[PDB]
Amino acid sequence: KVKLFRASEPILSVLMWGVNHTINELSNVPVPVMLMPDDFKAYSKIKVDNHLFNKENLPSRFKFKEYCPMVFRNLRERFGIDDQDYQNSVTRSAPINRFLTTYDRRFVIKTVSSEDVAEMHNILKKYHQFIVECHGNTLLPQFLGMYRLTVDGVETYMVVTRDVFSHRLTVHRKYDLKVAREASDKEKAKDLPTFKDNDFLNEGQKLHVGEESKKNFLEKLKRDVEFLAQLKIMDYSLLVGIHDVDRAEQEEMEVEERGPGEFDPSVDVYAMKSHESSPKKEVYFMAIIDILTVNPEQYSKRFNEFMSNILT
Amino acid sequence: VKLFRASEPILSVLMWGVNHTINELSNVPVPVMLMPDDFKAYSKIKVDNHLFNKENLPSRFKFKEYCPMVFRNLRERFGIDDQDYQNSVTRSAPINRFLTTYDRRFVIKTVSSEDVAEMHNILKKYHQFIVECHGNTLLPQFLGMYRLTVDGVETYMVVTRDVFSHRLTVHRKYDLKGSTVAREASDKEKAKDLPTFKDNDFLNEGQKLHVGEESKKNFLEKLKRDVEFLAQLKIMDYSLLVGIHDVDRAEQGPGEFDPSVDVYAMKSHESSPEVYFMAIIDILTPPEQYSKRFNEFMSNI
Ligand SMILES: O=c1[nH]c(=O)c2ncn([C@@H]3O[C@H](COP(=O)(O)OP(=O)(O)OP(=O)(O)O)[C@@H](O)[C@H]3O)c2[nH]1
Ligand SMILES: O=c1[nH]c(=O)c2ncn([C@@H]3O[C@H](COP(=O)(O)OP(=O)(O)O)[C@@H](O)[C@H]3O)c2[nH]1
Repeated sequence: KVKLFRASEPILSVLMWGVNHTINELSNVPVPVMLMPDDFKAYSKIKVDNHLFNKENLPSRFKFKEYCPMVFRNLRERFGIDDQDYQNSVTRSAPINRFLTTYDRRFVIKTVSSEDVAEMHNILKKYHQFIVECHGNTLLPQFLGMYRLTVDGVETYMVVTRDVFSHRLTVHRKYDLKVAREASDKEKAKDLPTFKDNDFLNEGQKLHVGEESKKNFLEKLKRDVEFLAQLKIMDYSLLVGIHDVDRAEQEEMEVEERGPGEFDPSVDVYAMKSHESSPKKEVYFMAIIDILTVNPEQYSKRFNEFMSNILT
Repeated sequence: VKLFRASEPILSVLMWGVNHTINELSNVPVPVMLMPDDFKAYSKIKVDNHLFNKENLPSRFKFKEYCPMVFRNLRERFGIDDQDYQNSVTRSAPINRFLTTYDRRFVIKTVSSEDVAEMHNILKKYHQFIVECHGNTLLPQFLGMYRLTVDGVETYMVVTRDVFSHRLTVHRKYDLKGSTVAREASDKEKAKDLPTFKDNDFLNEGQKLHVGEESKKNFLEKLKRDVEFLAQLKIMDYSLLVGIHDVDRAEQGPGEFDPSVDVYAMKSHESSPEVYFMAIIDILTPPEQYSKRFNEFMSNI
């Protein structure tokens, strides 16, 4: 039953320890009827300074700060994430990959800059109200916690979201969509390339979701970009991922020698099946990302029209 | 949900800290042996949170546990499960600075730093003695030691197994020394509800003349081992605390107790008019002179 907090790096061990600690601490903190404004200004800091004790996996000295833990706890609730689920993805085994995901591919941990944290703060109340109003039906990143680790005297900022891709359905092509932007010829020769806009126009792929999925999605995307424009935020993106079900079968067969295209929308929340009339049987994952940074209203309109183009 | 609701804020931190350290420990494997560094180790944490969980806890405080591996092993060697210990400390605020846990099972005493340094000086030989006697001993049973810091004021504590029962109320109390010096109960101390009478007050009574047959011998052998060890460790000024329970007074099961829980407890011999509790106390202050005098006095009664 023992959490060893064994990782490859001490920052991952402290990360796992700190999530375990905060989730447990928070569990002794009652759930409030409503958030008060202090919850948006609060934090929890703890400093561990041990001696000749529990050195095997943790550093002997470190610090863990969790931002606005009441807000992020409520957000976890608003997103249908059980905190004990959350901690166990983080702590049952060391996350992997600064970009990290939890061992079970269910959550993403991105290290961020202090300015990112401050931006997160300036927006958090409007974000929480948006999350209330759209019941969590959104394409924006879904924030579950924000943390400052301190280890070796280096402070480290990290923000947790839901991974936009499925934890079960493997992703076969990736795109990051937002002037002419192309993926590096070096990146174009990587294993899973994060292909860009120009590469998509030259490939001319198109996602086939069928009117009903199309409509759900476009309505939430219009609301989201209007909301972002409202906070004067730019440089965000739409991450899109393709899972070709036939290939998933083939690769599972290769595995064998040495449901399919079914997924849980409760769990894989950005995911959509292809229209029943589709050429290839495919599953798509689509979300807005990178929301922590020539007009925001102009960019709103440009982004929205482009993303409106990519569907059927 | 543990609120850590207490009578005083330091009690809230005490409950928080025992809870925290024990949970932390549950994730530390139990080692084939204690190593020397465990007797020199400690765990310190500083909590400084802001607009958060302030309702019953302080926003800033610190908690140090001394030699937690050794003390965990002592809890085990004394047959205390950490989760029982944790629940006694944390399920409800302790009570009465001298404390017992809400359930009267464990004793929490504030101590001085000098006492703490003495404790460290003795811990290895003490632990080894507790090993050798399988825990069959009359000495105090140390279960944990901690330094609280709150508003910047540090506070030391040592937790032991309580001598009195968590169920049966105690009807007379005495604190015995055996000095050649004369120690009597204060007319002011005699003016408390449960007087801690000394030797002189105990000599004049017939229910105070205790009665026991075969158990007396093995009890005396264990008292001898303890006092010989203390004389050996250069400890003086220690005491024997004792309690009497007249079951008739309780009526006005009865006289039933679990010896697995109330370990210092003894039934009266059939040649009796009661149930008695007896242990050694005050042992953190550094002759064999005192050892022999003390042991001889306790040998007769
Ligand atoms: O708009 C905000 N509302 C807030 O409520 C808030 N709380 C923290 N921050 C940001 O925190 C980051 C560095 O960490 P921080 O300065 O908070 O650490 P700190 O206070 O312990 O000091 P030090 O340990 O680095 O010496 C910086 O981006 C601070 O602007 C906030 N920004
Ligand atoms: O929620 C998510 N689940 C994921 O699985 C995932 N995978 C990538 N991303 C984002 O894509 C960009 C990195 O692309 P990159 O080119 O590999 O890195 P960089 O741009 O620094 O060179 C950044 O926005 C990453 O946060 C993901 N977000």
